[PDB]
Formats: sequence, structure tokens, C-alpha cells
Amino acid sequence: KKCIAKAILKKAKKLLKKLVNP
Repeated sequence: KKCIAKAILKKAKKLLKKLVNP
């Protein structure tokens, strides 16, 4: 598995939420 890849993944999600917040 990828630790760095998994980290950014979770960030990308919450990121769109904090801003867009669908």
C-alpha cells in the first residue's frame, strides 16, 4: 500500500468539503 498516497487522498476529500461542502 501507499502511505503518502493514502494521506493526500483523505485530504483531497475533506478539502473539497471544507470549501465546497456538498
